[PDB]
Amino acid sequence: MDTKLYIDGQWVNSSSGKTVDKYSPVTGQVIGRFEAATRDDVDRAIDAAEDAFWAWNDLGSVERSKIIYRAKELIEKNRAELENIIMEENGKPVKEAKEEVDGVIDQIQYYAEWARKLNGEVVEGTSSHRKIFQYKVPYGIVVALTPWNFPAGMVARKLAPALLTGNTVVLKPSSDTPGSAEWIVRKFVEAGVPKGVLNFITGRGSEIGDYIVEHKKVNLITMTGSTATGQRIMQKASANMAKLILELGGKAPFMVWKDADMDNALKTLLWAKYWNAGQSCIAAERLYVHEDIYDTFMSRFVELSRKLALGDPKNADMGPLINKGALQATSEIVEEAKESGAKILFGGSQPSLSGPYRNGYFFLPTIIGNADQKSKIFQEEIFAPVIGARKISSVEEMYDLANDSKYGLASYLFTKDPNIIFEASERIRFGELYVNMPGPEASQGYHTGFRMTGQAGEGSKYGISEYLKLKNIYVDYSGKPLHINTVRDDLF
Amino acid sequence: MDTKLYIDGQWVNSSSGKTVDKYSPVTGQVIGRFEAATRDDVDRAIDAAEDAFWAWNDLGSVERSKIIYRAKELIEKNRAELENIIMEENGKPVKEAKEEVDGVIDQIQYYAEWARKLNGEVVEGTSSHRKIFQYKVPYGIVVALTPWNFPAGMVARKLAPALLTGNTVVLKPSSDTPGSAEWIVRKFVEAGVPKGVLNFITGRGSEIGDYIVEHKKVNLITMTGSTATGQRIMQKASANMAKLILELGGKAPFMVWKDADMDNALKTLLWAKYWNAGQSCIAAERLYVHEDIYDTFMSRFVELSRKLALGDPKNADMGPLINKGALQATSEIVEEAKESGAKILFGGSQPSLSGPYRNGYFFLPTIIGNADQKSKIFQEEIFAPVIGARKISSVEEMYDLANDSKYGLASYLFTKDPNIIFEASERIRFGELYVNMPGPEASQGYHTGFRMTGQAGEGSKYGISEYLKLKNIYVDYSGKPLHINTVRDDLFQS
Amino acid sequence: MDTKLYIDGQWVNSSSGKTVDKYSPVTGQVIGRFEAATRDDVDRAIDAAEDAFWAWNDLGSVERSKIIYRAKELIEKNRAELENIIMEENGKPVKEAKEEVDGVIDQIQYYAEWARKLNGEVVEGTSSHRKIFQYKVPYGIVVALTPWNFPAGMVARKLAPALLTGNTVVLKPSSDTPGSAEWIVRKFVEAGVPKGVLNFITGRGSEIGDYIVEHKKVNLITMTGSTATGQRIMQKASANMAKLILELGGKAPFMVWKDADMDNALKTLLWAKYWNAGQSCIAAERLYVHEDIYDTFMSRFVELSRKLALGDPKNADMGPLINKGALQATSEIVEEAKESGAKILFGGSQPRNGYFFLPTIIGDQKSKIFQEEIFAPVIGARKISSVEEMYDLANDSKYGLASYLFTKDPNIIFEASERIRFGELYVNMPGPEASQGYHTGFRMTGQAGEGSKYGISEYLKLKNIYVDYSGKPLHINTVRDDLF
Amino acid sequence: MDTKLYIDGQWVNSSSGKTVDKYSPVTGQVIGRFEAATRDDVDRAIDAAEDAFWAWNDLGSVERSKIIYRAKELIEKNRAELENIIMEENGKPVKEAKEEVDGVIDQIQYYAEWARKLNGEVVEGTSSHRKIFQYKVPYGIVVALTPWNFPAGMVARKLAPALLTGNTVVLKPSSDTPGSAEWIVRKFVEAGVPKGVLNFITGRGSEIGDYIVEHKKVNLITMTGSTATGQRIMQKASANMAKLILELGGKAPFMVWKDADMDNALKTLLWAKYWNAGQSCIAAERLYVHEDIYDTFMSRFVELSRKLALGDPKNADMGPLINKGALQATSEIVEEAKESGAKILFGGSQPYRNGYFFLPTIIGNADQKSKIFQEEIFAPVIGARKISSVEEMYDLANDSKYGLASYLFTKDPNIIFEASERIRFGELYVNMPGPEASQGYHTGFRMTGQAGEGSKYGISEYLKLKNIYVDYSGKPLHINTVRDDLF
Repeated sequence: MDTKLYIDGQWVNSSSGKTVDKYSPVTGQVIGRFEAATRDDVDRAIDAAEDAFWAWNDLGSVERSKIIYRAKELIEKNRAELENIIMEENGKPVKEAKEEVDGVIDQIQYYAEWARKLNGEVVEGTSSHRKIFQYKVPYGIVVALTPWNFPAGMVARKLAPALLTGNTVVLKPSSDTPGSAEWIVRKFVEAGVPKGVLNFITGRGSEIGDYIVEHKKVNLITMTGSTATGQRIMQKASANMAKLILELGGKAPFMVWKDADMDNALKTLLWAKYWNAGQSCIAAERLYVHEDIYDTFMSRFVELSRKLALGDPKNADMGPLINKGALQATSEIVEEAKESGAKILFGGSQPSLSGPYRNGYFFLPTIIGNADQKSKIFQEEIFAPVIGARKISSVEEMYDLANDSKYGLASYLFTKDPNIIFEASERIRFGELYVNMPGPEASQGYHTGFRMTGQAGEGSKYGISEYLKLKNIYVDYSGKPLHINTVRDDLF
Repeated sequence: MDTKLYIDGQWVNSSSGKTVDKYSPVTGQVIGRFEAATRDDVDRAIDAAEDAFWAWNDLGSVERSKIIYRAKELIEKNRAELENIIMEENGKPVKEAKEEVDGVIDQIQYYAEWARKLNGEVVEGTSSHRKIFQYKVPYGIVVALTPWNFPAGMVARKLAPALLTGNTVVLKPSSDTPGSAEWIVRKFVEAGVPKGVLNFITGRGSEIGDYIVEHKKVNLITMTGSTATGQRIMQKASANMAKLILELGGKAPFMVWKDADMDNALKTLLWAKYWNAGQSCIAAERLYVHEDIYDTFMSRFVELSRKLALGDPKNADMGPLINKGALQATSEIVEEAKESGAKILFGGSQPSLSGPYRNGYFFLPTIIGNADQKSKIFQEEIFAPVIGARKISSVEEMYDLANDSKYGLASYLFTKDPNIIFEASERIRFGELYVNMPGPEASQGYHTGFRMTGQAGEGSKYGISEYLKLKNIYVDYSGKPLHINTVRDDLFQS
Repeated sequence: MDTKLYIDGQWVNSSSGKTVDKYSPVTGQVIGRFEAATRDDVDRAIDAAEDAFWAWNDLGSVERSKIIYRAKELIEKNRAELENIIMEENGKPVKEAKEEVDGVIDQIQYYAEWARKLNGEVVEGTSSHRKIFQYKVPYGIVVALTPWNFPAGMVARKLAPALLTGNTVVLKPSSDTPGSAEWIVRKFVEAGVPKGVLNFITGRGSEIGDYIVEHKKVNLITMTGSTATGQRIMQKASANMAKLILELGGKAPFMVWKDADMDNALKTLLWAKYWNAGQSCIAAERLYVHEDIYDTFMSRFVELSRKLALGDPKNADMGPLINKGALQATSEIVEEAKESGAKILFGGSQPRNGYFFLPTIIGDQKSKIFQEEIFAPVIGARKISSVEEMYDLANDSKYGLASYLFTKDPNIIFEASERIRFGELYVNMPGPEASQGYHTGFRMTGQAGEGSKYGISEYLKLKNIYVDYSGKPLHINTVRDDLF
Repeated sequence: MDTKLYIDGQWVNSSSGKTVDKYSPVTGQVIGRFEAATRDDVDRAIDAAEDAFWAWNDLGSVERSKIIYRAKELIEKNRAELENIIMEENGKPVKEAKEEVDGVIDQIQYYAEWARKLNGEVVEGTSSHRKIFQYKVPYGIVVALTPWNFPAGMVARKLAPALLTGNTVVLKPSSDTPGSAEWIVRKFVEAGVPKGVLNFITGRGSEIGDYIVEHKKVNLITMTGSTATGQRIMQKASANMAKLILELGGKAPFMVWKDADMDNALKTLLWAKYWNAGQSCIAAERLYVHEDIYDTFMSRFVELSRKLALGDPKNADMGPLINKGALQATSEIVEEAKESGAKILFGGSQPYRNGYFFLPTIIGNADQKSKIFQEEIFAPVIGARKISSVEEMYDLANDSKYGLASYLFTKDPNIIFEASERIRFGELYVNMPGPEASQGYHTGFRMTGQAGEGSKYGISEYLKLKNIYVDYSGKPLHINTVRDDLF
């Protein structure tokens, strides 16, 4: 797929004509290309979103929802095409690609269903002949910045609420996964999104990234990705005071109390660690097992991890890392751990793979013992199929080790003690706590976190409302002379 | 008077022993001092807030509300002392000082009434034996940065909801107005706020402001003031991803359609321009009057403006600017307007007063004709008793002119046409529209705005909810083996 | 059309074998029949609803909504048939049949869209290790009782939110309009609503009505119709304490201030009086026109009323009344009005065997024309000269549902929003109500309301779970620690 | 204490002059009179309420809240007077009386705090130049009918939210406890409630009951009491369609799974059965204990019940039944039980001797279908049964016409979360006692009543939502059934 830009109702090339090649993480083969958009291209996209705003707002949420549901229908009817794009660009195992596309469909539906239901308020004024009307209206122009790890799902998650609520949009996907975004945009276009309401820009984040986020006409930035990019966005958005929705991943503690159902905890850990090869904002990143069951738990964890097949999406349990850079950084992480004295219980390198897969970015499930609570393995995001384990003995210690993190997104807890479950619901200072089940998050949840997770959140009533600004209209209908306490009446 | 620090439940001096002078805006003479907190004083204060956090959270909102109500009653009983401090520090007219204290009392009541009413949610899970519990919990440590213009109102606005919701607090007030903040803090102390829950740090923002805002342990910053300081706080808080509540002032258009009630519009404009000498986040900053009535309107407005007395708070209608630098900045603005061809219809200089007032920072009501929509007088916040006026002749034009601003907080409209009122409610892209009435904003309102106004808002259910974080707990209580679509069940079979 | 009963997943006859005729109000002749259900059949319907509850509940709102959405799609695909049923059973003008079916489709969509958004709550407990969880759950078994006037719209109105929220349902439509209701149930069944969840019972309300509403397993009654039947239901429903949702119509004041846009007020009034021949819960029932414009207003209104065509659904602007009794009742109202010295400006008589009545305009505040619901193409008009007088005449009524105000004065508009004590106030526009609105009223209007977040929430019950997770000994003020 | 009527801002006697005596449940002696109001007095009270309405509504919630907070303050200053009235009228033990007075204070506080926070809504209209405004407004005239069992608490519970929300009120307390209601009424008047806003009427249910609930000008009826009275109220309020808030008591199952903490379950059971002599809308009325611990549990339950002291409010653990009719009704309950094959494990009769006291009574081996397990007791009598499965426990619990409170003791988190749906009761107390909190929505299933009280949702039962649809296009309207060419 050679992708193009979509600006002011047309598919076009970059004004510079420059492009960037895309490689399969499965095989290493070059498989596509995208347009490297210029700054003038960004301006034209943002101005098109400005010019389309008032007519799009004025349509009302019901007419907007019809277009969004038509998009969903077109996506569902042609879903195989999107599943194949994900498998090609990301190397996801087939069931992960199908689930992701199921999630695009579920999310678009969920958000469109908010039509005419996100009410404003009427409150008492300062007299019987005054009222305060509180309208909820759109922010205006939304810049959507999507990551590579859930390249279809994150696009649906941001576009759907933004459009429903009456914002116009400029979308820029990750440079590793332009194809899934393009395909979704084209579906909204086919469904009848009007000229300029939805724009699509690809390019080097290092050439246009700051420029998009600091532009004077941008009202809201919705973004998922790395901590360092998020920090940079918040710095640059000081220029326009844009509203920020930022999700920057985490370092989820996976906590197994002594009374855990072992099979359910292990099932959930295979999912939390190895789903999408650990390239998940909610991946298990630190494992804490009660000392009474640590040895059995770890023996089983290692035995199951060894049975995971890596390779082609048609048949594998786990896919590859996204690019050569992720593979290099994962190798460095493993070597730093070994250099600090950690002990590798399984994995710690690339697999030995046959045919075309020998050239993809595969990395083995990797399980570490003997790493300190204070170590990089336990304090810095890995985003790869690597995890360290440690023993725990008390509930208070469990909460502290968990909360001892600059991150604050997801967490997992396995236990049958009700007092721990109800107490952890406040003491575990993470945005999502999964008790005796796996993620992922549901659309009806508010996906957010504490500390370095980011700003605001997504999903639920509160998530979609993040795309609406509340404004106040103070009316006096007494029809009588005003009396103002500090304005002498003696003047009138 | 001399202010001190309140750190971990003690009144203390700065650890360097250094202090900074406070000037009277009425006389221009030194009238007090405050401690210059160090980086190490800030650390102890934030550390005390961290250590008090769990036990303050764990009291619950009802018990926290009882302490906050007590503070309210103590403030009320001794209100006169606060009224005096505001008149002394700010030079506010007596009725403005009393109104501000009224507001402190109303706000603290209103926020405390939210006790056990800010509910979380329970939502359907992905099977019948799954639920998603959404709890609302404090962020943790709140840093509150208050401005000089409503130096008692702004403290109440930030401390009441932060505390009610279970956050611990480090307050740093404006260097122009330490006294009113200290006095409020002391009332909270006397009402029984536990040690560490509330800390009070004074010192120049240029010196410790960056340090406070970027600190690894800060979870939320609530701030009101200038646009530049807001932009800086946002840049620095990129280090900790603090939740930001920032209110950065505005450039409120004042719109008077041809069918307006003249008396009401004029009364409201006197209020909107001259209340607090125009040093208000919602001040009338641009005047748009329909061409049919512009000449009568401007004549009446000039005539009323001349009648306002300046000087002592005991009897003035309008007070001084806060400091020498605000006075200089106001003169520059007027001069840049005059050098640009603008017609001064009234004022445009300091008055001539005798006695101590001669050294105070007074400036006359100043009314300007024929500056462009695109001039600095129409595009840059003034925050002083100065306004330009321009004609209008269509509703569409009125909306476009109003929205032609990097600002977006308050706005004012006088008209009897219902179609303009309901339509402007959407087409005027400002956080507050006052229709046939003055401000100020009410506690039940959500004080906020568009564009450069800032982040989030204050007041209403939604304002107090800015100090709570929503967190989810996904529970599976089927008691049955899990089935996960991407995990093969043959890995768990014999 | 011959209709049957749908009980626990089967289309069946009445166990007595008896049936009841349905007449056309266009031609006056018999055009269909429906089953007269017995007590036995009621009990089987309700027991099947009870038997289906837990599995319906446990499916969750998303899976229930998928079925409801498929229902909407099948209805939409076959909409011509339902439009034809309404024109055949009610005689509605073609444009009104098409409207009603648009609103069936709109309503089912809107209610289905509430899936997984009607949250419960979590509040603080009385200590730090105590919480109070507030779940919203179905009431259980819902009895739905529908009127003849919007015989398809009213079915969609009640089935959609009841089903989305996880209640099971026994529906009994009006004996004037069984066909439209059956056709909708059939579509829900075709969509895959499981056995027992939805049941359909026909039978004269005068014969099995009290038995249904009094039944010991019924947890919620949702009904629209006449005031007398609503009152009766609320008496009978004291047996089970069913939660009631009753919409009983009204006596809408239509107020035209001196500054009104005359054209918009006249266009609107033509809609409000003569839409569905006045057989509407929000019909204009009393006309108040400022003395300054009263004459011109009435002259023009009469001129426009006389231009309405009556007869066949294909050609007419206004259909017949529903049946012979309503024709007789409308005559009785007009005759009584004349016997009280009412001045007829136009009409006041029938215009072959159908139940057509002419638009009728009368030219006294306390008379039966002004204090009793007419539900026919008849209205009286009265002069007003102040705002306060206007509010008090409006509010001088045992009814409290809809109302209409034409004015350009913002002070009247904002003030009337509190002073006009009616559930609905239409300012410078016609009805009907929107689904995002909460259709309700004051005084004799009924109980609860329909539409909006609040309306759909009427079908959900709030329950509390108080949990203590201290894991410590309890200390109870009035229980002595020394006992332990 | 002799009480009077408060009608249109004046204290007055019945227009007939007739009065009714009130008896101590501690001694059986006459201790007060109250006025027997006529149908004409009631019309005067309601007309007063009607005449006071617009001025009360137009004050707004903040100003109303101030009057309500002042009433709370005057109540808290003089709280001993109320505590004593509750001990004299009801005979509660001193700490129950103190408890009830704290709850009066807490509830008045809680409801008044809802000032300017119960917002309406703005929703999108059918075009960009339409909106629908949804105002929350008072119903108007509220008739409050309070029971005798919590005779101060229930008055606070009804008056505070009805008044905060801007309704005017006619209060009619139970003929068994007029004193506490009158005292509270006087404090609201002292605090500044204006003329006609709050009226107070006493008299016989058999003279004025129907008449008060069916009156044409009544908008809302809020009532707590017996199933029978609620049913009658619902019949009679068909004449006016009054919005109803009825709480009609219960038959709370109390369920102890095998893994329960025994001490805490027993403590809570002591509270749930004996608090206010079991004359509680949330009282333990049926006991189900896991077969593994049934014997030890019933054993300790009898040993502990034997020790509860009956008698004088200063020193007793449990006071008397409210009047002689409740006394004879309780005996007839315990006798019907023994005549049907039930075993008395403790108590069964009366234990100052002229008063209406009745001992803790624990009945064994009675059928789940028996009068004891199916009909409200409202007295310190309780029947027990074994259980052995979770599904059984739910089915036994839900096998009742009632649906208010229920109690559960267990450490298995799957029963706790599953019971939260499967126990079809408005209130489920898990490893703790009642009573309900002001933030909870006190309500139930089946014959419990209508609507509910407490929480945001409860105060909102006193507001009616109205809609205003506005078109501000300024342009010609187009209506699908009407011709443009006609103009």
